[PDB]
Amino acid sequence: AIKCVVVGDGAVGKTCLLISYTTNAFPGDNYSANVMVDGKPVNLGLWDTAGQEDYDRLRPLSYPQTDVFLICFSLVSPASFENVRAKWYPEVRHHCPHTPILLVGTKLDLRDDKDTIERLRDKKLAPITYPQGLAMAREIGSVKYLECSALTQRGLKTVFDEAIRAVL
Ligand SMILES: Nc1nc2c(ncn2[C@@H]2O[C@H](COP(=O)(O)OP(=O)(O)O)[C@@H](O)[C@H]2O)c(=O)[nH]1
Ligand SMILES: Nc1nc2c(ncn2[C@@H]2O[C@H](COP(=O)(O)OP(=O)(O)O)[C@@H](O)[C@H]2O)c(=O)[nH]1
Ligand SMILES: Nc1nc2c(ncn2[C@@H]2O[C@H](COP(=O)(O)OP(=O)(O)O)[C@@H](O)[C@H]2O)c(=O)[nH]1
Ligand SMILES: Nc1nc2c(ncn2[C@@H]2O[C@H](COP(=O)(O)OP(=O)(O)O)[C@@H](O)[C@H]2O)c(=O)[nH]1
Ligand SMILES: Nc1nc2c(ncn2[C@@H]2O[C@H](COP(=O)(O)OP(=O)(O)O)[C@@H](O)[C@H]2O)c(=O)[nH]1
Ligand SMILES: [Ca+2]
Ligand SMILES: [Ca+2]
Ligand SMILES: [Ca+2]
Ligand SMILES: [Ca+2]
Ligand SMILES: [Ca+2]
Ligand SMILES: [Mg+2]
Ligand SMILES: [Mg+2]
Repeated sequence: AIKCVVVGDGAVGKTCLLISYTTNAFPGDNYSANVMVDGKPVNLGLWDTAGQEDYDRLRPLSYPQTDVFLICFSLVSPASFENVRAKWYPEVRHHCPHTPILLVGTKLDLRDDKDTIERLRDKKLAPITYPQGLAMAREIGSVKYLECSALTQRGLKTVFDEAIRAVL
């Protein structure tokens, strides 16, 4: 059994990431994947979390016995990205000083969307680029930086393959 916990700001796509991986369906708790690893079936337990401020005292109770964290931010929310540094990495790493952390950029499908880009440009903002995410990942000492889209499933299998590889 491997326990994986997904953390990050509200609305970055954590729930959709988990449901899309485990069910292969995109939505309109804790979940269960089986993965083969070198011809050995392995159970992967995926724990969703509430990223909101009003869960700040309760959320860390989910952290004990975690084998790997995914810190999620949305590739089209620069604020969710800044909070990796300002909130997420400092909380998880302090509470869990040795657990591997993967950094995952979500909503990869929106990064080249014209209207998402234009709405962002209105507030002097821009989607997060791969180089930017990679730099964040190295700064916080993440095992790996990965980008994905729960919606299209691009990159999604790799996220959980790499989560398991970090553990094993
Ligand atoms: N375009 C796109 N939208 C997504 C994706 N994942 C989640 N969303 C949307 O982002 C919003 C927040 O998703 P959710 O999984 O509930 O985020 P959570 O609050 O972090 O659990 C919802 O409207 C989802 O439909 C994705 O990969 N691509
Ligand atoms: N960076 C970080 N510091 C924290 C967190 N939670 C508590 N602290 C701080 O750690 C320091 C010592 O906390 P204390 O309860 O005495 O000791 P601890 O329980 O062994 O961590 C205080 O400054 C706390 O505010 C966290 O999630 N991240
Ligand atoms: N190893 C380690 N674990 C910590 C630390 N602070 C919190 N934890 C973990 O978080 C749990 C709750 O401890 P608590 O004192 O409420 O955390 P605080 O917010 O850092 O003061 C502990 O039982 C540990 O599992 C720390 O400084 N080192
Ligand atoms: N990899 C690694 N894991 C550790 C270490 N110390 C404790 N752990 C594990 O980290 C998790 C949290 O344990 P905790 O007592 O909070 O950490 P500690 O203060 O570093 O001993 C547990 O699963 C421990 O077995 C360490 O030095 N290295
Ligand atoms: N190694 C690397 N991968 C990237 C870079 N930019 C995007 N990707 C990844 O390659 C895949 C396609 O990303 P995308 O932004 O669509 O690249 P594009 O099709 O050339 O525009 C995704 O899995 C991304 O995570 C980059 O600069 N370096
Ligand atoms: Ca502490
Ligand atoms: Ca704390
Ligand atoms: Ca330690
Ligand atoms: Ca110590
Ligand atoms: Ca200790
Ligand atoms: Mg959710
Ligand atoms: Mg301490």
